[PDB]
Amino acid sequence: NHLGKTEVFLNRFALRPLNPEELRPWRLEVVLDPPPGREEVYPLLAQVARRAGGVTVRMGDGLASWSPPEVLVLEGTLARMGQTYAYRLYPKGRRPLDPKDPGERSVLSALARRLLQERLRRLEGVWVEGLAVYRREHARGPGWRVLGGAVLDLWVSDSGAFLLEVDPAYRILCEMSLEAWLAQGHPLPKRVRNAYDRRTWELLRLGEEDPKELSLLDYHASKGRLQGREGGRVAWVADPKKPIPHLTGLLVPVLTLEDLHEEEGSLALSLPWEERRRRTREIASWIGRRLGLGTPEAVRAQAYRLSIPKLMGRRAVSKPADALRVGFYRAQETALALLRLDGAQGWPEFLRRALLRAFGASGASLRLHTLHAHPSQGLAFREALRKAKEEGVQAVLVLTPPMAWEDRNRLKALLLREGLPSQILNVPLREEERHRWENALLGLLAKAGLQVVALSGAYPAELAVGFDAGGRESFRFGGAACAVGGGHLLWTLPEAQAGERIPQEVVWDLLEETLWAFRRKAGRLPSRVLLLRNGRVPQDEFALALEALAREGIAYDLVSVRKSGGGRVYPVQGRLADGLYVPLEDKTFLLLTVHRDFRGTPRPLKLVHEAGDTPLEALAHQIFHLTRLYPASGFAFPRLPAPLHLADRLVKEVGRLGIRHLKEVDREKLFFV
DNA sequence: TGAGGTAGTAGGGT
RNA sequence: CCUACUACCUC
Ligand SMILES: [Mg+2]
Repeated sequence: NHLGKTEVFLNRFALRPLNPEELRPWRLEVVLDPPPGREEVYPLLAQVARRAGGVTVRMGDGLASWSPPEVLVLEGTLARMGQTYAYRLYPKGRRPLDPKDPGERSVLSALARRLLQERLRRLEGVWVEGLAVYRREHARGPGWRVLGGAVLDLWVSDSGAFLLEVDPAYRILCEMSLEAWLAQGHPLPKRVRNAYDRRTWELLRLGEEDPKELSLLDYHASKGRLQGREGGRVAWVADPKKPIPHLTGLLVPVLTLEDLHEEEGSLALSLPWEERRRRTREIASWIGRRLGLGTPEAVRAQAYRLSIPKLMGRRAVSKPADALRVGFYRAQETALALLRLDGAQGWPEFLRRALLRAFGASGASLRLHTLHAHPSQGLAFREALRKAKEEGVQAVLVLTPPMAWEDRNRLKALLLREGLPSQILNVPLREEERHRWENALLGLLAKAGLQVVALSGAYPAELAVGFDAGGRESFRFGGAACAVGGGHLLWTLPEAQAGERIPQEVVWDLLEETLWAFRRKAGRLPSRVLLLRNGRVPQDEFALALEALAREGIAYDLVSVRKSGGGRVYPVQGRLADGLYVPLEDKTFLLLTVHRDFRGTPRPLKLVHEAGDTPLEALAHQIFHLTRLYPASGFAFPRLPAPLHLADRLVKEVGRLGIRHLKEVDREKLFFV
């Protein structure tokens, strides 16, 4: 059925409906010299849009502006990664822009963004950075300070009305010159900024160069930039590249959490949701005060409390860790090997037992083996592994002191090559460090292929598969996928074959390889699948996949999941509740999969039903439950549903180790967690 | 390498 | 929007 109904506020504020003049922006035409180049045209126009000044943005192969064509710089010259271009703008009249047409709507909103940006630029006595305005001094420290404000946004809606988005944020500013910053003691400025203006850079190094040798220190003097400041050492900055000689005294370090890391105290940049809601309401009211588009009106929305997930081990469990005592769901016979990289010998008693306590409490048996080779023994080590694999060892638990990145990846790849997933557990280890080692054991077992916990319930889709791209914007250069159920997890790696196969073939490739591995492990071929992707890549990339599912007669649902851009969700009454579903413009909605502390504010996932007929609540419900099926955590659930959280980790590990043909590892052994 | 969350910054004329 | 890292917490 369905439960709960609640009302919430979105960190959005409704404003004045667009007036006739805005709905029909002026349409300018751009002429370049020399011609751009097939791929350089779009960004080049964006650049002319800025160069021409005013509330002007790119619309198609030209600009669209809200500023009178007369105030814009109709001619000029701009450079791009070398070549410079002369531009010409020809008013081509006015063009209505239907808000109902997402695509045209995309331009009015772009203009709304430029309009909002323009007001901040003329704001007095407030630090501005893009669409963020910082209006209050929060924390402090030697030479540095922290400002508080909000990242802002403005866009036109379905209805054709303005929308203001406000999300509180903190900014880190240095109040000390690079010369004085180094004096103190601090080191590396990744980027830096002119003490006199705002152009940020990426200082390369400090050159032991020429006092005043035309002139460097004179140039900065031919402007007074240097009067009463003491240009220090020769510093070569950078831009997105010429070496632009400079003085470390006319530069200000751009700090990160690091610089201010070691600190003048603990530093909490997170906000409990009420304080967060409080500042949003306030700043929204403050900006609307000088935006002149009416009073911002908090948009409310209907929310629904989704039914909690029934996480089942052998008995009922509240989190994965608890199955170590209750027993796991179904459990195979298994064997694990211990590999000690320090100087100790066997299995730590409390570990031996915990495993023993977990397995006995479960059905089947376990055997603990101990490898007696050392990675350095080379070939003797490999035969030792081949030999462990022979007697049935399924996964290796590695006790060792913290390992350097590359040593770590070398040991894992080496073991993986002999068909052995491994789990590292850092050796200075006490029995009281319950969380750390119990988590390690959860991983080891998962790597062994054991289904520690499963979902007890009913779901539209029998198989759920998450996809992640090998090239960030497309599956052109391969990628990975993972699938959860019965519910037994498995990974899928692309068909090894190189270059640029067609994207949709790579995708369909992933899905068919997943549909197969499922069958050879469940003996059955799912009747309905839930497909999950990130939204980063097009969608037409899943076309071959979709109708392939058409021929085999299996039903589907394509749902995209965004980690951010979901804004914020606050109740009108009561406390933030877990398992919150919030419908928006349709085919899309919000989901609050977690809320686990009160020193922070939850970040809703934003989803889009891009294909399929299953009802949105039904989608929300399942995607929420998939969230409790990650095996490697045990003390806290991920925000992303298991399938996507797993695939990303798989894509990460693939790159970190150097996987091509993981040929001896079973597909239900989550070697990558 | 224990791992999850919320956050801030790097990153996609001199 | 995505990644990366970092900090801060939490189990
Ligand atoms: Mg792991």
